[PDB]
Amino acid sequence: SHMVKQLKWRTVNPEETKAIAKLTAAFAKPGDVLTLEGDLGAGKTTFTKGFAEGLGITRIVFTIIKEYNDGVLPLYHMDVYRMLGLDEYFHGQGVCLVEWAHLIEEQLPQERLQIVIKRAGDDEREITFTAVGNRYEMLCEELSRHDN
Ligand SMILES: Nc1ncnc2c1ncn2[C@@H]1O[C@H](COP(=O)(O)OP(=O)(O)O)[C@@H](O)[C@H]1O
Ligand SMILES: [Mg+2]
Repeated sequence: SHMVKQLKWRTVNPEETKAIAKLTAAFAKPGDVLTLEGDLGAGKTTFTKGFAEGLGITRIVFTIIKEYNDGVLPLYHMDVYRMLGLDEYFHGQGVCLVEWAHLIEEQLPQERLQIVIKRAGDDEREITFTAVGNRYEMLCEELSRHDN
């Protein structure tokens, strides 16, 4: 392929993972699409809870789709495990956070921010952001300048 830009974090506890998600949500825009990958127990739900908190959402954060409009931006959290018409959400005006998105690769927009959470060694996690498209390179650049 061509080159992709990435950010990579290491987190040693779920609060650090939530903090990264909170930072990311602060700079999301309509209609961003974030895919969220990682093995069972890696921390995708944990990430998603922190993302919702970063949008100012105060409730749950699986039912294929679930929607939140109480924040600064609507959040369409999806868990496509297992296996349409998702296109209205992807081109909506909120943020789509798509867990296990690779199970519906054929339906995804070409551009997205791919988030992968991997277990590394101890109880630790490595979270990689991969920008696919100029919008998501700009998002990652904003996150890097505002690294708390
Ligand atoms: N650095 C970390 N980031 C996220 N979760 C962590 C971390 N370290 C330990 N955990 C624990 O791993 C589990 C992740 O659960 P969950 O987010 O539901 O995983 P998934 O949604 O990927 O199946 C939780 O018990 C969480 O507290
Ligand atoms: Mg999950």
